[PDB]
Amino acid sequence: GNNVVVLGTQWGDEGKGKIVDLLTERAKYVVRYQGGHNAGHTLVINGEKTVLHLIPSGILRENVTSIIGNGVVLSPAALMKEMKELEDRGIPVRERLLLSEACPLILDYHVALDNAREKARGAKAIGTTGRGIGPAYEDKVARRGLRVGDLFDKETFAEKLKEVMEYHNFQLVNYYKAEAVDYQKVLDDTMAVADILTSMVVDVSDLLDQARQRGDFVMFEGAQGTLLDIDHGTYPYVTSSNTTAGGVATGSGLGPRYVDYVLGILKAYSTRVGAGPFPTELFDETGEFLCKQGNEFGATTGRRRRTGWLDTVAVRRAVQLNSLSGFCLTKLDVLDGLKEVKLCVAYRMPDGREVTTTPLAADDWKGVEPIYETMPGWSESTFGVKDRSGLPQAALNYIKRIEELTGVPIDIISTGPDRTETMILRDPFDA
Amino acid sequence: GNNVVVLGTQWGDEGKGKIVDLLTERAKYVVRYQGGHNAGHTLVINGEKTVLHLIPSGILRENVTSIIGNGVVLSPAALMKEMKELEDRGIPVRERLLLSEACPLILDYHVALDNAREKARGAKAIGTTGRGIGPAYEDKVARRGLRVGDLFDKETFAEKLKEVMEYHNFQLVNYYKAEAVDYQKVLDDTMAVADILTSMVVDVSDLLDQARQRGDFVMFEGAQGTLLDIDHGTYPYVTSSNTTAGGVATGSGLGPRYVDYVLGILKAYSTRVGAGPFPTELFDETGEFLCKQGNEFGATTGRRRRTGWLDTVAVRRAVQLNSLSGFCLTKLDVLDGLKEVKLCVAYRMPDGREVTTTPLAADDWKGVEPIYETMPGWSESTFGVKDRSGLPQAALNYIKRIEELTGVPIDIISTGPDRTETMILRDPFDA
Ligand SMILES: Nc1nc2c(ncn2[C@@H]2O[C@H](COP(=O)(O)OP(=O)(O)O)[C@@H](O)[C@H]2O)c(=O)[nH]1
Ligand SMILES: Nc1nc2c(ncn2[C@@H]2O[C@H](COP(=O)(O)OP(=O)(O)O)[C@@H](O)[C@H]2O)c(=O)[nH]1
Ligand SMILES: O=P(O)(O)OC[C@H]1O[C@@H](n2cnc3c(OP(=O)(O)O)ncnc32)[C@H](O)[C@@H]1O
Ligand SMILES: O=P(O)(O)OC[C@H]1O[C@@H](n2cnc3c(OP(=O)(O)O)ncnc32)[C@H](O)[C@@H]1O
Ligand SMILES: O=CN(O)CC(=O)O
Ligand SMILES: O=CN(O)CC(=O)O
Ligand SMILES: [Mg+2]
Ligand SMILES: [Mg+2]
Repeated sequence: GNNVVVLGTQWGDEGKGKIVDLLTERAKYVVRYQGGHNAGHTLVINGEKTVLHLIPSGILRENVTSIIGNGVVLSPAALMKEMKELEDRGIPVRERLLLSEACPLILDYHVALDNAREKARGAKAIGTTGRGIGPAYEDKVARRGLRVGDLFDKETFAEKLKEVMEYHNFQLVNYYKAEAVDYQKVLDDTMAVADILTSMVVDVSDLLDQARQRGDFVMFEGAQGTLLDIDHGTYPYVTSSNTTAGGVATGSGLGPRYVDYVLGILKAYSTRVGAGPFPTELFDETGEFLCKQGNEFGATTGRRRRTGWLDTVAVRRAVQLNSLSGFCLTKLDVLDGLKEVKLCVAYRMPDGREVTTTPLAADDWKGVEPIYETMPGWSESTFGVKDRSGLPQAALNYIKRIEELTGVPIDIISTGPDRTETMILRDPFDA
Repeated sequence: GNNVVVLGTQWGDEGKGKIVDLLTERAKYVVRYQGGHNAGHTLVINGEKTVLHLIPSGILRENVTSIIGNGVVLSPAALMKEMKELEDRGIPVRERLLLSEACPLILDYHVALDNAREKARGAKAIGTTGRGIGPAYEDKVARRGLRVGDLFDKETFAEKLKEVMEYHNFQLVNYYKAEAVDYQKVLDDTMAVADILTSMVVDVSDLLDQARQRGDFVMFEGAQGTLLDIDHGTYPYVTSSNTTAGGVATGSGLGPRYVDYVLGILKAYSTRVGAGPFPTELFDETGEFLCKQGNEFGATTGRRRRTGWLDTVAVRRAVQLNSLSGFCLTKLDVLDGLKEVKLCVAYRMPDGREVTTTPLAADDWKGVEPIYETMPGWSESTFGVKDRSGLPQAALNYIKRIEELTGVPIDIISTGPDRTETMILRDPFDA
């Protein structure tokens, strides 16, 4: 399919940055359509590591045009910080990156508010990444936020910037008894970068309509994961954007009917960073082994990630929400050596019922229990394996089992961090 | 196609409630996926008028199951008010209506805030419908809002309700120097209706996944119109939800790939209620004639609607944003008698350029001018006409012209308020 979507089927960090970089060798565009710099996408090329946050993952490929679509809440400070770092490394970001004039802007008061609210919640804090994501969306939705378009006229921008900060500053000093955010530092920092930021603007929806018609290959790069979806996630322990496939259109302007293939990034074991329900969570040698073996540490905040077994019930909700076409099994090399592995196949509900669909809101997951199928692990190494033949039967069986339980083929398998330690059984672009 | 979407291609009020009711004769479900009770959908059956706001438009058809999906911000007060009215008229709402536990709740403080903010803006007020839509979305996105799910445990709901109102009450009395909203009246009014509201809950995304697989016919009913889309609309003179086709999935849980046909409701002349750019706006006998002949008055606030010529440039943006399959021409009978009619074919940009794509943010539409094609009107009456043969050539030519300029067939034509005063040239469900 020409229009390929690559998103996280779990709670983020499944390995989307790596697969996006891999698959784009044939792409004209890579588009980010939600989240902001809360995302941490690790790319490893010949052992050279790269972590992207706001810049899309096709930025290393000279042939790809990277696009930050309207759904992304854009932090000028973060954009600029990352642009400089990548430029120093011989990556001409300004030449490859384009951005939507409809993207809301994340500014410092957004971080003050995020922080503020996060303190206010006390023990019931969301565990947000401390970037100002939430607040920037609230503002968006509220129709008081600023967007890349507002920079088109500096005078009015200061006018508009002055009101909003005034507004947010009253709440911060008077309500959270917080320190105020300086209107003048924000105006200055921004104006320092406007012209560069402004030069990368393009009518993204019109560009994609044109790309669609030329039959160009387009790749949409998700951020976060299905269960963090503001609507369908474990509310309120979620992110503020729709991380599910439906956010592709709203977040870029491409008619929903132009989504040809939806690749679900599936990790092989589960992880979460932030608070929130997590049925298959492991608090023992084995989960400890998972974190350690998979080096599960937040690529954005550095926080240690919670690990658990693969939850096929949770995953089955992603299949339906995202109309998955196929899965990409990531980090199988991490399950290497375990005597046995297991899959959550159903949930024991606190009232006694055995169920196979997941609760919606966080509160409703409260006392849910997992029913697991236990399978043989494997001692042979699968690390770097580029062929299934190189995969031990137990691995193949596990693979087969995930397919059986979900009804979606696993079209790609990832056996390591490096771009090339992958098996493409079926390339989404082909069909 | 089994999954049919019916949305507004302009600024709302194109005639969606009527077409939804018409087309559902063959549907199993009708799903609302965004907006709340800001919508005003008029149905006319044998001359009996019905105006829906929050209840979907398939509620009059005994065979259809009406669903309020997660994207809709749900007002218990409005639901209950409308349920009672429809019940008194022999319509057993509780038997036909289902709703998502993931829908945020609109409560009185949401109206106080909407009002508050609307006053704060002064002359630059959005012209919001005075229902608490904006605030309920802000809360949603902020992760502090309440949802149908929170009513599942009354104790914690009061706990949760108490914090939020406290929060909103500080801002209202201290910042807007507004009157506070009484926590106890809100808790009581709500608890009075919880049990009824609660009984209509169902896992909407799972239901649609199951419906999809059974091949059942599903109709998604949009609210508002394309140019009011929070992202792609004339920001900030927009509504707070994505009114574009991409909001179907995020707002219901159906994978985006299951959208088979997207019907664009197209009015034949343009209207807007609320502030915001409007290039083809008419301030003369003819616009006056349009309002009067089309009885263009807000079906929700009663406000007079602004009228203008059909804007093919604006419409062409809806075609791409929504991946339209076909159009439904509505209110052609209203253009009857005019000596001549006209279509905006391009925009003269304030810097001299002739352009055919629309600006994004409101500020950018500021000095845009329309280039029109002027066409022969017609004296013959098209009112109630059920066949094209009954349409005069000038009408047919106009029709043909809209197709030529947009590239999308007009699959249905509406010649009046009543369900039956319509021509279905191509039924979306068939293909
Ligand atoms: N061992 C192993 N590490 C992988 C594999 N695929 C990706 N990684 C690493 O696993 C982590 C994925 O985390 P992150 O980069 O935050 O995920 P993203 O947000 O989905 O891009 C990164 O450290 C990747 O380098 C794999 O197949 N095996
Ligand atoms: N004259 C005429 N009125 C129509 C036609 N179709 C619908 N209407 C009326 O036009 C108005 C459409 O407004 P509204 O109900 O708010 O639109 P909706 O929000 O799209 O459902 C209503 O008063 C309808 O009764 C038509 O073909 N001709
Ligand atoms: O307001 P927010 O900052 O968005 O936080 C809300 C919640 O969502 C989590 N979170 C945010 N970004 C995440 C990410 O990005 P990638 O997978 O794209 O690398 N991966 C995993 N979890 C992520 C936070 O940990 C928190 O629980
Ligand atoms: O916060 P809001 O109350 O949503 O207002 C924001 C803006 O959007 C407009 N508006 C809201 N609902 C509308 C509607 O519903 P239907 O077409 O479905 O019948 N039709 C037309 N315009 C509508 C308001 O007039 C205002 O400019
Ligand atoms: O890659 C994303 N992270 O794991 C999220 C974070 O750092 O919190
Ligand atoms: O039918 C919807 N209206 O025209 C909106 C309003 O009443 O403001
Ligand atoms: Mg990550
Ligand atoms: Mg209406």
